[PDB]
Amino acid sequence: VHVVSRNAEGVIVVDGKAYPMAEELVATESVIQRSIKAVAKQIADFYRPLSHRDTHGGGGVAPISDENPLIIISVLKGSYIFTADMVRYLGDYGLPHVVDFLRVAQLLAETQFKALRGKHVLILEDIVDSGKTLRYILDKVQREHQPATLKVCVLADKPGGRRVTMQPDFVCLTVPNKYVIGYGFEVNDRFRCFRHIFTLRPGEARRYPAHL
Amino acid sequence: HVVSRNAEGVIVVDGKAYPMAEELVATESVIQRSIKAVAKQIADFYRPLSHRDTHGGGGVAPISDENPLIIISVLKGSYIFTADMVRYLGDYGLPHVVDFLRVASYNKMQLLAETQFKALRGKHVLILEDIVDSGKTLRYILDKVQREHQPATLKVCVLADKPGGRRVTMQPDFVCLTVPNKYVIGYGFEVNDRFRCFRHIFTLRPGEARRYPAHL
Ligand SMILES: O=c1[nH]cnc2c(CNC[C@@H](O)CP(=O)(O)O)c[nH]c12
Ligand SMILES: O=c1[nH]cnc2c(CNC[C@@H](O)CP(=O)(O)O)c[nH]c12
Repeated sequence: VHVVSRNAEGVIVVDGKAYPMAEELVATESVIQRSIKAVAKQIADFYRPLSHRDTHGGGGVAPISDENPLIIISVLKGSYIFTADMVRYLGDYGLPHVVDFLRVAQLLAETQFKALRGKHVLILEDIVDSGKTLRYILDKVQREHQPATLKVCVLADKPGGRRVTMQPDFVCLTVPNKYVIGYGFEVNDRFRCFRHIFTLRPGEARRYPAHL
Repeated sequence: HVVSRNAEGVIVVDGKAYPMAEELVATESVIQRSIKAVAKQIADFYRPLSHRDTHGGGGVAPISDENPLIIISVLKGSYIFTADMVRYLGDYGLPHVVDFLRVASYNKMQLLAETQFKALRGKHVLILEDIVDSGKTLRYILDKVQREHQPATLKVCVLADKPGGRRVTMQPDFVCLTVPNKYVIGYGFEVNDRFRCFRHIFTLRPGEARRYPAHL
């Protein structure tokens, strides 16, 4: 499954498509999807037994259900593709959940959910590298929403890039200590649509200097 | 896929019961086939075109990774459709970038979230939207993007067209699926954020629309 080779220009070819911007393949689509689905099962297994504030039936505590679902906050723009795939796997495993979005760059877009007090909240994020983005988001969500519990699921962990303490509760994949592209990962919004994750050729992070 | 009803008259797809569903509209395989077919049409239409060159600060240049097609996806309902469409657009080699805007009705329309792209003048812009029903949401978005960003061209691709719902003239350029004149759920379509994760699209039993009254 997946034919991985190099053409005469030394460029990586996966299933007949060339990736001239890539240094090495990190993970094929088949490996990525198997990893996400495996973590979806872990998430569903962990949350389905839990209970939290009942906002459907007038208190007090009730099981996670369609009436009181797990609250998922997805971080835009980086996590939208990962989130789309993950929620479908969570549905397959029967986890009741709802998704809202926050956008960070500075907070550019706020959540519209306003009843998260005493609720189980899960953040879906693309990658933990330095740890600074999640420290910022976790502090913000805890103080404004006062959730019962706050956990983080990342598609990717780059353990070698840490500047601050940040250990996600759920991790689908471990990536090399290199700039990654594909499956949501980008260079000025380019390359997010790839089905595979690759490392970027050095210096190519400046390929598109013009602001969109 | 196997689509049937159980002994309680409840629709079952691939062993999973959908008690909130009146009818199945489309299976995952039909939806994905339909999206990929539109991705080919979008790629074939835009691949040969050119627009403002912001990479070489020049005049005009072909759609490329240097000057990509600009896609504006309408949150929240379009995020799953968009995730799938962009991967199919990549399969067909269409250079593109995606930003997001969010809209809501109070009925009259209001912007909830603005796009962050600031150089769209003279660019080809494609709106990705979950559904065209009354047409009011897209008339509002198209009028706003046109006057504020001055794009070279402005087109719309919808996952679903509900033809009977029209109250203002609106025919998206690209349509993946046609749905019945009923409330649809699944594959991004929701009842108070429930049911978006379903891989299939269904019509909603009318009594289920106010099942989840509490604000999230
Ligand atoms: O490898 C990468 N490929 C593409 N984008 C990035 C980023 C930027 N976005 C995530 C960060 O903002 C998380 P943070 O570092 O704060 O934890 C870091 N690494 C990579
Ligand atoms: O069938 C449906 N299932 C779930 N949600 C909806 C909506 C709301 N969101 C889209 C509209 O806001 C577009 P508009 O009507 O203005 O074109 C309309 N139809 C359905």
